[PDB]
Amino acid sequence: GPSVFLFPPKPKDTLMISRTPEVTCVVVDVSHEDPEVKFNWYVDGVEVHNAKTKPREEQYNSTYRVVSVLTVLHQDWLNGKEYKCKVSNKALPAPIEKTISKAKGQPREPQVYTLPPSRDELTKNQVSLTCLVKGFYPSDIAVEWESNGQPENNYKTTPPVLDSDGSFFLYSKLTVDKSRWQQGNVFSCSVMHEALHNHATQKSLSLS
Amino acid sequence: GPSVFLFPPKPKDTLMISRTPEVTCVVVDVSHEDPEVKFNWYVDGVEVHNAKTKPREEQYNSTYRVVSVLTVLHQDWLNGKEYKCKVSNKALPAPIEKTISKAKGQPREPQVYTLPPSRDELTKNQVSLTCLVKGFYPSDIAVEWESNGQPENNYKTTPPVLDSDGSFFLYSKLTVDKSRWQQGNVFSCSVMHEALHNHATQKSLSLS
Ligand SMILES: *[C@@H]1O[C@H](CO[C@@H]2O[C@@H](C)[C@@H](O)[C@@H](O)[C@@H]2O)[C@@H](O[C@@H]2O[C@H](CO)[C@@H](O[C@@H]3O[C@H](CO[C@H]4O[C@H](CO)[C@@H](O)[C@H](O)[C@@H]4O[C@@H]4O[C@H](CO)[C@@H](O)[C@H](O)[C@H]4NC(C)=O)[C@@H](O)[C@H](O[C@H]4O[C@H](CO)[C@@H](O)[C@H](O)[C@@H]4O[C@@H]4O[C@H](CO)[C@@H](O)[C@H](O)[C@H]4NC(C)=O)[C@@H]3O)[C@H](O)[C@H]2NC(C)=O)[C@H](O)[C@H]1NC(C)=O
Repeated sequence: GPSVFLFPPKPKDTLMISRTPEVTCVVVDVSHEDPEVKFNWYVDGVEVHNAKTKPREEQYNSTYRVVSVLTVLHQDWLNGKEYKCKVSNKALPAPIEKTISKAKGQPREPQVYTLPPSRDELTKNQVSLTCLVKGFYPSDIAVEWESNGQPENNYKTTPPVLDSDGSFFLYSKLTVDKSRWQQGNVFSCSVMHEALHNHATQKSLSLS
Repeated sequence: GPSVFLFPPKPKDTLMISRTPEVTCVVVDVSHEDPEVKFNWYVDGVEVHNAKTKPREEQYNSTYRVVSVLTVLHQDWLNGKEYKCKVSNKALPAPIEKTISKAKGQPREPQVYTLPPSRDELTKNQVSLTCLVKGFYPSDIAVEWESNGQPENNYKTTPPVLDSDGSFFLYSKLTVDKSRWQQGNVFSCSVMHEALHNHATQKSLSLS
């Protein structure tokens, strides 16, 4: 028995005109007893034909994996068009279909509050910079830390949590040496989201 | 063929003498034809017999569901013992075993810092109080907010996120009326983890 998993593009990919957002249809456990598969693709039902079926990853525990990949228009995903993936096989007397779309609902723009380190943390050598990103919908989003135009590396980001009103929040924690913070370096939480003007915003953080 | 599931106790259960931790073994998709199942329980390979086995329950999908519950000792779970669940049937060629234990790995004491709201958030009629809880292992943990010994409610907490240095961090966000914050009310983030003294700590957050 074989299985399908339909996969949404990256946030950053659909929000940046430079990039190529992609729907990743995934079939796992295609045995050697019937290794040939097929893919049909649909956009509001309309059959499309710009779909690269990239072969054919092998696997450790004696399984396989055949993945199709459809490129998509940024404003066709953002408008919310449903992307259907008709999979076909001889090991399946009926086609398995799997459909996805962007989270329906009114897009709510993020509020972004950066947060200084705790007085209690200045004891240590490194120090935490906190980024509150709250009130957004859908949950698709991108955060990055930077300083003086370059990225920061030691940052980590929580997944987005369903908040009480029905929007989302998440936090980001950039870790930097107490020395860079006290020296007066300025840092930025950078947020990419669909309901932001120009799909992005940036908040500053600096010990004045 | 039937499936077996093995669920650990809640974190709070294994940190509080006041609570009773337990391991629960659920078995779904038990046939109507070959319906009798049998639990044998092992703790570090030693059979135990204090396991309680609730009566079979016919599901609205024509399959049966039996549950076995084993009461474990607090230190036993904390000392990282393996609990094995051996489920038996004739419909099975061999029994099904499932085994579970605490996250092996040297435990780490959570650092807990509370951060006030951004100044930019005082325009809203509610405000956001933040609890950073970082550098804890294992990732089993519990985070309550409260004020004047009474619970709070309107809070949401992130999942624990794997930080760069192998430990975990999370954020808990308590949302209060701006008036309550500004009036000088003091709030508390209480935290439960195995690596804390008395398995507990609280941090205060007030305006002054
Ligand atoms: C016939 O019916 C029964 C029951 O259906 C119910 O009753 C009938 C009458 C109808 O009314 C239905 O509407 C109603 O739903 C069906 O039984 C189901 O069978 C499936 C598997 O086929 C089980 O899936 C597993 O679910 C667990 C989580 O289950 C807990 O949370 C559920 C909500 O998500 C909740 O509904 C469950 O009751 C259960 O509740 C927990 O209870 C314990 C003890 O009682 C308690 O300690 C907890 O507090 C409580 N938890 C919660 C959240 O309330 C899920 O975790 C499993 O996922 C693992 O396995 C998946 C694939 O099997 C995998 O994809 C997942 O990622 C995950 O994989 C694991 O991942 C972990 C960590 O990520 C890792 O450590 C493991 O290695 C890895 N394990 C493996 C092997 O994968 C899993 O999805 C349902 O629980 C079960 N429902 C019930 C109520 O029993 C039955 O299928 C029906 N038959 C048919 C064919 O129709």
